[PDB]
Amino acid sequence: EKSAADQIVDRGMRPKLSGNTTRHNGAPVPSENISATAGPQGPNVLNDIHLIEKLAHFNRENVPERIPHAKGHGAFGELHITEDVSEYTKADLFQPGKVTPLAVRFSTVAGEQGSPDTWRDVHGFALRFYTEEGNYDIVGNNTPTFFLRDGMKFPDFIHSQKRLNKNGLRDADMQWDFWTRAPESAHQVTYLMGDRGTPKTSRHQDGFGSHTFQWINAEGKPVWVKYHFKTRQGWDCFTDAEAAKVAGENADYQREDLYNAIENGDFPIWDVKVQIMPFEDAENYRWNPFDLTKTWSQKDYPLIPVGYFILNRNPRNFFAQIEQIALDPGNIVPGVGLSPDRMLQARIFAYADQQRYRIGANYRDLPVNRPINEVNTYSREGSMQYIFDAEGEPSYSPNRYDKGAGYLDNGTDSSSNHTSYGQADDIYVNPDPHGTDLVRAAYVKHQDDDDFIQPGILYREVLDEGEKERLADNISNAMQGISEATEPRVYDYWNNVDENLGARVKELYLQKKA
Amino acid sequence: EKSAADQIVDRGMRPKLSGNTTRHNGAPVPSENISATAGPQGPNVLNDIHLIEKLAHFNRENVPERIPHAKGHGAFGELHITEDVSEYTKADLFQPGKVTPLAVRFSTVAGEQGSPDTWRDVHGFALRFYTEEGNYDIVGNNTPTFFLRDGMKFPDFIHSQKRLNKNGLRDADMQWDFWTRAPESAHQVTYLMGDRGTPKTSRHQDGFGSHTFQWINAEGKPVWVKYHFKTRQGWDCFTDAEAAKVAGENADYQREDLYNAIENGDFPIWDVKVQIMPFEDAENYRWNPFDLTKTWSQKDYPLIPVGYFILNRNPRNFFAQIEQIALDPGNIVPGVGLSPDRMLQARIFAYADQQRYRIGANYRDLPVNRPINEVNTYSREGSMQYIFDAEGEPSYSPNRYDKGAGYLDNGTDSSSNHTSYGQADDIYVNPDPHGTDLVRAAYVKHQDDDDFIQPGILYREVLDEGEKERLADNISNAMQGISEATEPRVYDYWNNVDENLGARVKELYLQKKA
Amino acid sequence: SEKSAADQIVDRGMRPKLSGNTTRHNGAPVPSENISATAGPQGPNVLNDIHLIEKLAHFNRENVPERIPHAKGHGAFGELHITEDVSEYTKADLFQPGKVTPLAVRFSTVAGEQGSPDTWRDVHGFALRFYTEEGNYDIVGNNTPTFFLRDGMKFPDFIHSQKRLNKNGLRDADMQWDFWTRAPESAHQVTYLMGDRGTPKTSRHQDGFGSHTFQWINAEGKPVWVKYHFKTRQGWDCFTDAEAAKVAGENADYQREDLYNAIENGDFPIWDVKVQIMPFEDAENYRWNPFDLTKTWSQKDYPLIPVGYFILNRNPRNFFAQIEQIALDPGNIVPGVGLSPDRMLQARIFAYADQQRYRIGANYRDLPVNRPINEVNTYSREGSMQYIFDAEGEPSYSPNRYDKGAGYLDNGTDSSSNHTSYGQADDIYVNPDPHGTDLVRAAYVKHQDDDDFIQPGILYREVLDEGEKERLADNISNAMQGISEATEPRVYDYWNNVDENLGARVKELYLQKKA
Ligand SMILES: NC(=O)C1=CN([C@@H]2O[C@H](COP(=O)(O)OP(=O)(O)OC[C@H]3O[C@@H](n4cnc5c(N)ncnc54)[C@H](OP(=O)(O)O)[C@@H]3O)[C@@H](O)[C@H]2O)C=CC1
Ligand SMILES: NC(=O)C1=CN([C@@H]2O[C@H](COP(=O)(O)OP(=O)(O)OC[C@H]3O[C@@H](n4cnc5c(N)ncnc54)[C@H](OP(=O)(O)O)[C@@H]3O)[C@@H](O)[C@H]2O)C=CC1
Ligand SMILES: NC(=O)C1=CN([C@@H]2O[C@H](COP(=O)(O)OP(=O)(O)OC[C@H]3O[C@@H](n4cnc5c(N)ncnc54)[C@H](OP(=O)(O)O)[C@@H]3O)[C@@H](O)[C@H]2O)C=CC1
Ligand code: HEM
Ligand code: HEM
Ligand code: HEM
Ligand SMILES: [Cl-]
Ligand SMILES: [Cl-]
Repeated sequence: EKSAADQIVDRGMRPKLSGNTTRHNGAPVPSENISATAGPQGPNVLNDIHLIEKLAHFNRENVPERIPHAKGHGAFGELHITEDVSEYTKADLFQPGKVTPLAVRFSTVAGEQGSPDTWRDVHGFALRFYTEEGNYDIVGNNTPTFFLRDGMKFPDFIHSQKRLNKNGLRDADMQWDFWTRAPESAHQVTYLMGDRGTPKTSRHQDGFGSHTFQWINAEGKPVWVKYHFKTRQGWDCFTDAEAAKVAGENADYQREDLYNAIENGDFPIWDVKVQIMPFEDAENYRWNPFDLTKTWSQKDYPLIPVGYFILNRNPRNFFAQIEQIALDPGNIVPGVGLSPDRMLQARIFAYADQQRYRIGANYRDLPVNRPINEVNTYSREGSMQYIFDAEGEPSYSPNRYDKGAGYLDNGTDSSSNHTSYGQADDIYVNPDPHGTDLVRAAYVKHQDDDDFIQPGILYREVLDEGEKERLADNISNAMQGISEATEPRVYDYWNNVDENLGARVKELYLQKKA
Repeated sequence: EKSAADQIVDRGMRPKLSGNTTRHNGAPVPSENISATAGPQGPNVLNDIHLIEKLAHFNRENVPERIPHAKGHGAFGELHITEDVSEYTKADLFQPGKVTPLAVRFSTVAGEQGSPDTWRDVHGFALRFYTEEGNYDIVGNNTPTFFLRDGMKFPDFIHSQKRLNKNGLRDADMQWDFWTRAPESAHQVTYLMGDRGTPKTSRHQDGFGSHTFQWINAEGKPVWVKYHFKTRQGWDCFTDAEAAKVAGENADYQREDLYNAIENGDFPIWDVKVQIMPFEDAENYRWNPFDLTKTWSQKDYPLIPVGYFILNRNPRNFFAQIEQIALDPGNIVPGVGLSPDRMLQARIFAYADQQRYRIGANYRDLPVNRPINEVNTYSREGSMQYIFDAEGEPSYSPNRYDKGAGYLDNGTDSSSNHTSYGQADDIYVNPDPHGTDLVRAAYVKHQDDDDFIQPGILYREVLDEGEKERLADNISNAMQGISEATEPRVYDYWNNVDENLGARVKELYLQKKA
Repeated sequence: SEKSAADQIVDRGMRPKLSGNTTRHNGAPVPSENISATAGPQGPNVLNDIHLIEKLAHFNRENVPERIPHAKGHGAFGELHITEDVSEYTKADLFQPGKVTPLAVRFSTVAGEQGSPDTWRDVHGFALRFYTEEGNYDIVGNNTPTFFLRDGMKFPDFIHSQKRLNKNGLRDADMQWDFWTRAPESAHQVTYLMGDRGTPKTSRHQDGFGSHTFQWINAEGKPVWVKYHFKTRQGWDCFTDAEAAKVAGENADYQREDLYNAIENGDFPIWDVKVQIMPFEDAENYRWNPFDLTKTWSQKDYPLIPVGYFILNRNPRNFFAQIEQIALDPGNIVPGVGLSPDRMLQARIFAYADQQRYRIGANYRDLPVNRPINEVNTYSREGSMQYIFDAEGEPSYSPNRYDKGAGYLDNGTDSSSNHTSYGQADDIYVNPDPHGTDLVRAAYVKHQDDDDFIQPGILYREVLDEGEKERLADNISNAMQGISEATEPRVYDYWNNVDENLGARVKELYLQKKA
């Protein structure tokens, strides 16, 4: 409470009503209890209008769930800026003193809508900031990295984490068959199989933008950034056995936790920080700075504070404001840009594409998805158009009226006669493409770029002995059910991360198997 | 290793393919691994055609799940008739020696896709018989009764069993607030709260049609019937604690069990039996024979054997044949009719209505939904029309061609000139309607009709002391979370079933409270 | 009437002829198609007349979103026959010597909706599918060698300006000309459109063109740039503005009916397939930007080279199922064919399948008319109305330990990590110099004679005969009726910039008719 988000979360909400019910045309309902028949023991009549309306709308309550990240929950709150980063970005929401309303949705990845919150899985950490220059979404995860570096492979990964086509069962052999044949997965798989694969709540986990993004300042100068959201509640994790116990006791443990916390005034807080890499330092970093499977060392690029955000408002209506929210990494704003991360670039297409289907063509007009400023667009019509332009405004640009065109355009013509605008920094200021042809090529290879060195460093230099052993324990548990064919491939995969981890994984797996 | 269902389940299946993949136009795919960029570090190009197609179709994999009964699984098999019931029904599939292909889907009711199979719940038990006179579906449950006697109340019950609007949580206070204020629920709630609320598998439970239906013989003579599907595997139930434990360990426990049992050759079997009430017996029965909340005593109307069915074929593709199956109690055939059960009459509208939305206008044309005989219909067009009529056939009747009209019609005119056909026995031969006006009325009151006698009979005359105790223990567990306002309502509700059950419920409830 | 190579395709999905009585969609017999069930003869209609509700509910769902644009159209099926040897230029299977390939075609107008006249003045779509052994190859062309714009960003602006005002649902001359004069790149196509060819009499009496520059690649990987021309053996034959408007009223489906009748009568329409072929190394030196859709290649510089012909010899069996639901897409390319740096073309490669996913459904590729003759081997799955599914238990992901496979550049067993590179994506196109290394918003590379007006001026001054030149001015001044006073001088200047004599005659005729 009480709360900069109130202007957003109150949108679309009816006043409280009493007395009797009405049909959807507003006329009084005679009964919610008894349907009309032709004689007490006679047949139901076709023209019990309320009955049919009630049943027919009930029949249409469900919509396609997200793929992936179907199971989730969220809240609203406030972003507060506490440091001055104007030398790096001109983005309005990050300027000194700014307070911006936010929405957040937390989620798992693989499971469907009814599935337990505490299955071992990556957790989504997706933020919307309702800024004065548009909705800026940072659609992140509770991990600084991810399983892949090319969006072409994303549907393969997600099918491998979901259900077999023949019987609708999730499958260990399929999961490890994919992971070990796509060894770029090694970094994120090591993270996933550790303690953090099973955080207790949504409040007790960090969030990350994961990808490298770009910040552009008022002079048009760019820097590369990575977002970190550090939990003030601290990381707190279940064991593998505890996470499964909780799954059976309360499939909605984390959903209920976050709701309860906010209701109790126990508002969770994250500190907003960035790693900042100078534009010209990208090519010489020991790892490729645009490879999603590579984190930037915090020794090389320490966390730099920006502000914090707080979750202080539960949704008014879960379906309307959480299920229907359309969080999209393509929702960037002036002062923020993308990068040559191929995963990120695929995502920039993919989210709005699914949302057009899952919600509908006009999903942007729903209360939770509208920005605080008016949208000035030539888009029109489409299913369920609630909002429409002022009477008689033009439908095309360039036109002879006032509605306007792009800020690069003159508003009066098509920019013919060989007009050029130059570098598209609003997308991003690009580094060298390293070629002039359309190609299918590897990422530029940096000195320490391979699939295994980073999880190896995590194991050897970061984890304590308890974490190392639990990791081997979790892995060997997650291997139960794989085929004889897959066993040696998995042994080798873990040996590539680290030989001691590999040995312990194999030892524990064989102990546990019959 | 063959099944009568082989003809059905092979419909729509591709041959095994190898080599390289193709785009959906059939052109070869260059890579499933790397996307095309403008330079190795350049931006992703818009025209990686395969990339966009792969992502866009991935984005559209999900469809609305069923409401209710979202979480389910199934198989295919054979119905075998071993008795002669031709005196009672002319239905082709029920004639002596008939062997009919079948499909079945089992499910829970309240939870979404991915919710655990072993949540306490009713379990769906929905059969399709691919008969020579059309698909006959018996969309039943693992209970002989149900929670309500009027379809007007059905969406209220289902919302109460799903999630609160504000926070997406299922809620004990909500569930009990509804049940106690709709005391007609008492019979089914007593059944649900016992051992049978947690069957171990889909094989270890009976199925029932629940509703009274009608059978009509070759002479047009009607009798009232109830369907019973008696498991040869026998009832086998988890305790409340065991069912929760399984939910956390394997959310798909029953799905996996049925698949494995069939794959292993352990084909589950049910004996098909009916209760048969003479048409003239209906008005005289001690209970209203059309009240879904009332079972017919098996001492008054014993089970009469018809035959058995066996499940001997797993689906080829789970989504295509199970998620997309459209089971519908309105799928009746000659020899079978409905009844003045208002729940049944609402369902006859409701299923196809949801299926037109959930699947699409042309859902009937999907492989699993087509009958074995050709469909002769004047319906046309609609989204995704795969199947169309012979070239140039007429789109309207009556017409000057050969396509035809209804079997009561002459095929050449509109049946004007005050043509009449008489009683619609294909719907059902109706009993006395007990009035001539459109009304909202009670069911005709029979001698022993109330909301509490039958679950009371179950408790006092059927359950053993161990069943009675676990019942109270289950109920008192399910009460955890109710408000103080709701507490005495729940006490009264159980006292009304049996005062000893009620007192034991309260005792355990207070012990556990906190 | 005997047969077509396309018979395999058009018979897919068709029921046998049925008689006797109707059935519900579960297959059970229908009692009546004439009388519904009531509780007593004068009593209320009962809910459980199952057939009544099913019949009404399916009726209620017959309509689907029409195409935007090109809503009004019709088509046929036929055969492509190769009669020359172009193997030196392309390896595309359907273009090899002696090949006979089944085809579909859809013709259309552009702006009007489904009920609108075939003979409103408009571009006509000329959209072909070839069901080749290496996939469906679609050439989604028009009856003009050029088009109104050179950047896809402007396409929705053009199409809204050709459709209806938001306030009142009326089409509007002022809006059309306000857009065209503010987007002068449109001058070439507007000149073509406002001439005789804006009103061809039938679908049979017009040429077709691919319009865009595409690429051909041969068996050795060498590319050439190409433009497709489909030259009508029936000959161009056009209405005057007045005749076309009269026919629009007399028979809104004049062209749909003509094509159906012609094929039923055995008068199978034929087009000769030809290409212009520009050597890859010629591109930078051509007097016009060879990738700018608003620029044609002179046939004096690049003469038509013959490839073969195609013939339409089969009417659809069912119009909705096979024509309304056809999903023609320029992104349906096959080996031996590539794209080009034409920005309109590149936008289209995204746009069509996107609209088809919506207007038909996620699984539109599986409908009979959209399936290729070869089996599709894909990891795509599920989605609404999935009819076809993979063999039992096949994997849903690659790389996998099974045999389903992966891309032809992949090894089928791993993810191509360890810094694997495949090189130039020639299956998209062998690209020319990009002329920059940054993401930019820039003009096309400017060639010697590139502007918005020289080509229609050439058409007017060097190609059109005196009657065509006069009918052009007359047609233009008719289409101008309704423009605002503010719009008048813009249109005067526009036509002046094409040709000062044309502009003078347009203004003269316009003022005479005003008013
Ligand atoms: N650089 C980054 O953006 C991050 C990297 N990592 C992993 O740590 C390795 C070292 O990175 P670097 O920043 O150079 O070294 P640092 O020592 O500076 O950082 C180590 C990071 O690992 C986190 N961590 C601690 N325990 C676990 C665990 N059980 N599972 C997963 N993460 C844990 C730490 O969180 P805390 O400080 O609270 O203990 C800290 O953020 C990398 O290889 C990467 O795999 C992990 C998080 C962020
Ligand atoms: N009449 C019916 O179609 C059914 C009735 N019932 C319940 O039994 C009561 C008496 O019916 P009536 O047929 O006259 O008496 P019966 O004694 O003839 O039948 C009692 C029925 O209850 C079943 N039953 C046994 N234990 C349980 C339990 N733990 N939970 C639910 N059902 C159980 C029996 O199955 P079994 O033979 O395996 O012991 C049997 O089918 C009714 O009030 C009703 O609640 C239950 C199922 C069917
Ligand atoms: N180059 C091309 O791909 C085409 C160009 N044009 C137009 O012709 C101009 C000259 O091109 P170029 O190839 O150098 O000259 P060419 O003399 O070699 O060909 C001129 C083309 O214009 C066609 N034409 C004739 N009358 C009309 C008319 N009423 N409306 C539209 N087109 C007509 C001709 O068709 P026909 O031989 O049957 O008389 C011929 O194809 C261009 O500026 C362009 O506007 C038109 C069609 C194709
Ligand atoms: C190329 C790789 C990826 C693609 C194509 C992709 C695509 C998608 C799509 C289409 C959705 C559903 C969106 C919706 O329907 O509203 C989704 C959900 C989501 N994705 Fe990804 N994703 C990718 C990788 C990632 C990465 C790397 C992250 C984090 C850094 C991420 C985080 C999320 C989150 C948090 C959600 C749920 C958002 C919400 O809570 O509503 N994804 N993804
Ligand atoms: C008026 C009361 C009821 C109404 C309006 C109703 C409506 C529905 C609807 C609309 C569906 C989804 C169907 C689909 O989308 O394919 C459904 C599912 C189902 N219902 Fe009911 N229902 C009612 C009561 C009952 C009763 C009394 C039974 C058992 C006798 C039952 C058994 C089932 C089963 C088994 C399913 C899932 C079928 C499957 O596995 O696909 N329902 N119900
Ligand atoms: C950037 C420019 C353009 C875009 C974005 C575009 C987009 C579209 C779209 C989305 C459709 C609907 C397709 C469907 O729903 O099946 C369509 C129809 C069509 N377009 Fe375009 N178009 C463009 C320019 C052109 C050009 C230059 C041509 C010809 C060379 C063309 C020829 C056609 C034809 C013939 C149809 C109808 C196809 C049929 O008969 O089904 N369009 N266009
Ligand atoms: Cl609908
Ligand atoms: Cl869509």
